[PDB]
Amino acid sequence: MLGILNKMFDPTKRTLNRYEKIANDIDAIRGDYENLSDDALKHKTIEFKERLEKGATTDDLLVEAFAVVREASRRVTGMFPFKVQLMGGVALHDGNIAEMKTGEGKTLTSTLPVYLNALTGKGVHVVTVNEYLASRDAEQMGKIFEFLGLTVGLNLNSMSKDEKREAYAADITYSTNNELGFDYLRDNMVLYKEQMVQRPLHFAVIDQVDSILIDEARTPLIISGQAAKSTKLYVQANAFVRTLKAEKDYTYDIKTKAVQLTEEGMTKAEKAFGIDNLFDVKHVALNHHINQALKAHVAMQKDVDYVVEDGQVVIVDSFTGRLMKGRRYSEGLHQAIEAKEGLEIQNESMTLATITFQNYFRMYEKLAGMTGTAKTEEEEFRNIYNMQVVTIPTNRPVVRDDRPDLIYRTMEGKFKAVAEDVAQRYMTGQPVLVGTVAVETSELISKLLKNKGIPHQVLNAKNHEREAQIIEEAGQKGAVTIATNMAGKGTDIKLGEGVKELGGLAVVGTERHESRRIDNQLRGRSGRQGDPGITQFYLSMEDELMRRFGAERTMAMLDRFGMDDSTPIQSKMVSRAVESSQKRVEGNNFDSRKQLLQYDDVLRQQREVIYKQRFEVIDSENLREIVENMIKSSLERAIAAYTPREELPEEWKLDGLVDLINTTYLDEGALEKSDIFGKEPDEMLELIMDRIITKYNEKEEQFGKEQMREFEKVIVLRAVDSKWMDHIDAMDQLRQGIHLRAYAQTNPLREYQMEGFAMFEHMIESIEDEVAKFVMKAEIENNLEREEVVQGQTTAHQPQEG
Amino acid sequence: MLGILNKMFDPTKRTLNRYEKIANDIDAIRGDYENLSDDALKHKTIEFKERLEKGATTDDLLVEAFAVVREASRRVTGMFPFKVQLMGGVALHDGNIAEMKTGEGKTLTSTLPVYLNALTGKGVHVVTVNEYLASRDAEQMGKIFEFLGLTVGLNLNSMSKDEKREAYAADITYSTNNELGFDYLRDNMVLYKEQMVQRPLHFAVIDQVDSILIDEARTPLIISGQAAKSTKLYVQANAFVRTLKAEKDYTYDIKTKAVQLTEEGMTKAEKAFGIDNLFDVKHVALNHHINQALKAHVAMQKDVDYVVEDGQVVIVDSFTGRLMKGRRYSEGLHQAIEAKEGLEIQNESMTLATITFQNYFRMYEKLAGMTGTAKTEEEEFRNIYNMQVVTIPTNRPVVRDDRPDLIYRTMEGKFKAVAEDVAQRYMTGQPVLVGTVAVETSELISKLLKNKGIPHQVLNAKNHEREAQIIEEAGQKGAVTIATNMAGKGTDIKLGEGVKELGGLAVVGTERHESRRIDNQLRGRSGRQGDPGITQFYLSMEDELMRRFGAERTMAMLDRFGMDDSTPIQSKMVSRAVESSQKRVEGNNFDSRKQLLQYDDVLRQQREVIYKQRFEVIDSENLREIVENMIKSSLERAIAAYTPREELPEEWKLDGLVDLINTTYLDEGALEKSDIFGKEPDEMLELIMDRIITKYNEKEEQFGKEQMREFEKVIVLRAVDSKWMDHIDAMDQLRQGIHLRAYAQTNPLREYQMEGFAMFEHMIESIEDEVAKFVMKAEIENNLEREEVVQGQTTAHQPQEG
Repeated sequence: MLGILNKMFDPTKRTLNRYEKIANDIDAIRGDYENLSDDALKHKTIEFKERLEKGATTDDLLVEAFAVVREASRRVTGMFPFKVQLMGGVALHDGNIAEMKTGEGKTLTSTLPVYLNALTGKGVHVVTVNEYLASRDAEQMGKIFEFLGLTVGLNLNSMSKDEKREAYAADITYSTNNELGFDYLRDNMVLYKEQMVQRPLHFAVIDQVDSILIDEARTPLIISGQAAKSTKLYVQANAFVRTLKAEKDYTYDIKTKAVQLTEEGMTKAEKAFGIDNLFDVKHVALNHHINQALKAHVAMQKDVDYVVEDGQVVIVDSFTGRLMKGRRYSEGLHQAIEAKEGLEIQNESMTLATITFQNYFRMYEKLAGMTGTAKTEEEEFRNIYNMQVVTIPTNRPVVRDDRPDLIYRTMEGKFKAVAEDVAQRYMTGQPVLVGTVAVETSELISKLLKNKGIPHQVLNAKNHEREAQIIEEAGQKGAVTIATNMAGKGTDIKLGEGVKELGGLAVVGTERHESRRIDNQLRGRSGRQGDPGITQFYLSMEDELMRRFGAERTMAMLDRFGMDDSTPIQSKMVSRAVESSQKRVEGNNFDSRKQLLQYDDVLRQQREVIYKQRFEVIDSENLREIVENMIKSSLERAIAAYTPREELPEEWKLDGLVDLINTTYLDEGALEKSDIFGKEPDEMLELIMDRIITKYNEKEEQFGKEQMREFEKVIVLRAVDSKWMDHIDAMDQLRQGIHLRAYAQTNPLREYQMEGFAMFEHMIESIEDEVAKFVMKAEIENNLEREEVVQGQTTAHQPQEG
Repeated sequence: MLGILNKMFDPTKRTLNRYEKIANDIDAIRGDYENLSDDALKHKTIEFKERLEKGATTDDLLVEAFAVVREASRRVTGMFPFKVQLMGGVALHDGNIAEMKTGEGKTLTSTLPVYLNALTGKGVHVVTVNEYLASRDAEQMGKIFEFLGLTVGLNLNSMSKDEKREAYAADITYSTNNELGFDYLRDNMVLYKEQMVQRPLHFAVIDQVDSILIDEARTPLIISGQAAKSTKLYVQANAFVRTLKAEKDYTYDIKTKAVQLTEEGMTKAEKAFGIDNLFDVKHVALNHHINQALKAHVAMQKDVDYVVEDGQVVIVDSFTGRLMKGRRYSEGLHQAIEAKEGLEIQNESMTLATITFQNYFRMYEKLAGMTGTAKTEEEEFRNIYNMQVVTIPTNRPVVRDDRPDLIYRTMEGKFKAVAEDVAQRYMTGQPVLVGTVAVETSELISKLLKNKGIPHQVLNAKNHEREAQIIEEAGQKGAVTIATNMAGKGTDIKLGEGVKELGGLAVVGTERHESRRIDNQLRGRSGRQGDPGITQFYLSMEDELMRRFGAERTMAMLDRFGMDDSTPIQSKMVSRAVESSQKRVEGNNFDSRKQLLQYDDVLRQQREVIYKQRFEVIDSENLREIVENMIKSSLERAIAAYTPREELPEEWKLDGLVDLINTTYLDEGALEKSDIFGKEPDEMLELIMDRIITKYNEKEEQFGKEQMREFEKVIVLRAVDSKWMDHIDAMDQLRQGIHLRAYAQTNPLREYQMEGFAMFEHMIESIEDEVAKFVMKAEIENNLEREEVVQGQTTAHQPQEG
């Protein structure tokens, strides 16, 4: 860049300099390690770890650390990293995207920053697209890591949960984006801490950042699980409840509770052939379903809270009664209603846990990535992952010839030209590589070759292994390979025998894909390390690409000017029109994803509280403090309900409140009216709470001292998991359900936030309350064992784009 | 907060602790400065500056620095900052928003962090809403700053550009948001560096951050200037050009240039009674208008580049000829076209420079703010200005009584109740404060009092001075003040004589404004420092607030249930419905602004290059390097045009190119064909460029050695200003013009970016080219003096929200 406009490349210029300087300092001390014993070298790692355990930091040991690795690699592999490669690693160490054109040795370069970061033993995941690339890579680069004395673990979805913990224990872990992700998810559904495979997320080096952070990040990671046909239960509950309907079946107003601690119910409910008094392993399922049936009958009313329709039981916004979108009542209350209205009780598969690759890779303490095509989306990376794509120089100047797109009028008449180009180069002995975007493309162009008499090999994505070795031999003399959508990406083709004299590897594009990155990856599959090559792109006016840009007015001026006569056309202005459009597509996609995150950022805020909070229980010793805090919190909300905003100071329905505390937290007639006569609301809390401690000390004294510590963990876990899971599916219902009925001035996202959080607060209070009750009014039976709220099989999948 | 949900206030909890600790350390050493001589204390500043000039940093000297100020204030003002106030300052020093309820002494607190940051003498602006608050503040707090030995300057729009430089030279500068902003703008329109009032932006302490960063930031700062009826010029140009139309009037194709360096034109153009050969002070105006008229005739065609309509001359997107929105041809080319088509030649007022308060206050190296209501928009602050609102504790626990809104059916029947409340408290001797949102409110409620016989004072925003002193006496016995939209905000009312016994200051809300912050500011105007008070809000079903939420379905259930009988109503669920709606309004506003910035962020990127680049010329000594780089850059683009993408290697229209170089950069017949016969395109550059140096050394040798250094600065300045100004107005045309015709999948913002940048590149190349020419083919005349491209009067204003 020359002229005023050059100032743009200024921020990325000062950076590339530091890295160029550093690359020299690393090359300076190349003598200190050049002539040394393998053991003395390996012992360098220990010196580094020690210095780090003392003041030193990663940056301090950067030049030296890089030196060691640069050398170590020469010994293990016949390769000694170039200044550019050293520059790349630093970039990566900085937390940026290091864009380095294919054939620059990205893989090896990845070891410099991975090594330096793996010294504190905090861990370093090196994510990749498929299982194969990760295996291969960890096997070859592992040698350099291990040699210098580092543990390198591999992670696959085949590996038992045990085999995993192992790989995540390693100094450096290789894996795929999908695996890493699901593990995170499954790790938060764990019952006992030791079931978790992952360690705290440290540093992530994403190889092929675009494919991973951008492409495969268009949809979220979903873990679901259908219902075990639990329809027969809801009906029963609905039926029974209709029986006993006596005033001796409490349901105070201000509380909005349908308490059933009375004998008339406590006993008659057991007459439904239950395992009798056993109110623990049975107090969950049956009791949970019976309270909802009781609430759906005594609290909810056919035409004041919900609206029954030929579809389902739709809710109604209290203020200005508006029909709720894809909203539902939590904890199966929606079910109790459908049963009460006899309407179809919808039993579907729920979404247990979810997260976006965006919010996922953002958890790591530091992130970084490498790829060939990164500038195209440069604006997004910096946006979502606060990473600046640093365009790393090339070892040798490029000499590959990039020819201007050749336009064609007829689609089929286009491919007939492509087949020719391929054919004529084949005879010269030049290795050709035609890339396509669709299967029919590689298919129909393959038959053109079979009828023309030219040997070739199709590259449909069936098995990464096979393609890998087939691509390598794509630079030989009679080489003619038809690649579809970057078949074996990651493996660069090295020019065959003296193929350089015969020109070079000439790549042929049968059409340009939406994102430039894609046809740029194809384009760069030639000319690695100054090699000679030519890149040709064939475009016809019939390409779906054209028809989506609205190029009809240009199609006319083309035919209206007997232009379609001149078969090949190289219109500079039409090529720009094409790219200018790809940019539009890329922009929209960037929106879809930018939107996706925004919606998940609502869940993220929530997951943060639940996941962190859950973890505490799973990994705790004295759960009392946590529990008590949940009990006292549940209590206050109760005290606050019977003592509203100064509504007649000492003239509150005090008599009714004490009735509730005796039916919820403390036993019957344990709290006398006089106890709460002439005391502020705050006063009351400390007061009746101190009576909870009494019944608590007794609960822990009458029962086992430490078996109680388990009672707490079992209850709180089940409480949390019960709700959270129902909430997540509910949040997923809401997110897509809103898209239907909505016209208000406020955007849909605002609603999702406001309604979503409000739903969250309900679950928190419901958890706090459920948690408190069981602790105070439930007894231990046959055995106390944490149970999995998830029933049946679980599925780990990611939605296809749509 | 109690229970699981408490974990949310965790991030803001660890922060408030550091600040509580620090506040103690600052209180620890209160003895070191307690008993000391004024001089010894003042000498502390010097010790600090010295320590800073050596290793020490602001954080290091924080506890000590705060100590000094805390003490210094006690001496100057009878006040000694509380721990909370010390905590606030630290927050501010951190770069956060310190939210501290009215009456917490925000002003004084502002000195702790302002002082500490003003030690390196880099400057510190303390922005405020109006001129008065800034004066007052700088006068009272200045004393503490000056005392400790610091220069405190005030900035007003009345102050001459000279008086300004002074205020911005000060150690600490007080000012208003609007002033600061315009100064920045005007500072970049400066001809000679020394005309600039501002210094590099350092630290900004925004008092009333919400009002400034959020409220008054709903629109941009615009500086415009209409045209001096320069219509008679365009017509003439259009007319003349039609005359000479001989092939001896060059206009090559590939170049797309309408060069008029031939004698047939060079002379006949002068026959239009020009000041003759004078091609310098005249070579700008007349020549610029004549080339556009020549281009609008030889390059543009009635129905292939533009479309003439009863409106104007609309452009047409080349590929798939689409009618351009509010786009226009730059450099008055659009004019040459309207003249050529005789169509109305639109002469309007242009927008010279613009910026958003968002992008403005983001320039400062560090930013921070203080206010009472900040949590409401907490999500936005962190978003746009990366600031976390830290909710600072109160010196004393609050005891003000916040009563639930009282709902009314009839609007007028509501106010009749308000007047009563006001009246009954007046008799008791309690000072009342009724706030309104509209003038008619305070108006009509004022007559209710005049007819009832109660003394009061209206507070329409006429003069900040007056209201200030009227508000102070709003806490006395027979005090009854009617405030409208926070009249004298910034001035807290101190309870009158023993007024505390008579209850306290009871504030009355005649309606709740859209944003809660607003009715929260009103609400907090009572109870400062544990004072006793009551806050009452009156809402009626007729309030415009209700009618915009769609509360009709609730209006019915209210009347359909003979509810309107019970005049006052305190529905907990209806109050929530109200706030839940205010939140919606606030969300939308947050969008309008979030959108505003996004559009300006396109300009920001551009301003960055031009402004920075311009500044270089204004403040440079050896402009050659800059110029040459602009000439060589302009040259390359030319060489690249005649030598397209490998289109017949040595078979380029070489003969025509040399013709252009001789008509643009070098003189006639200076470059021979043989010179460019068998040389790569890169080869050519270095080649014909070396001949530019020759004619350059000669231009600088034949003419003055250093008067040339002025020739460069004059030309480049005029070149830059010519275009930039036209571009800015063009960008402003485009931004609002797009909103009309647009349906494509891509959002409007994407278009603005893509088209906007493309427009930018044109101006850069046009500048680079214009700059190069004049330097090589223009001569010095009567005098060489930088001229202001701006003609007539200039206006500095900000659009009202709409």
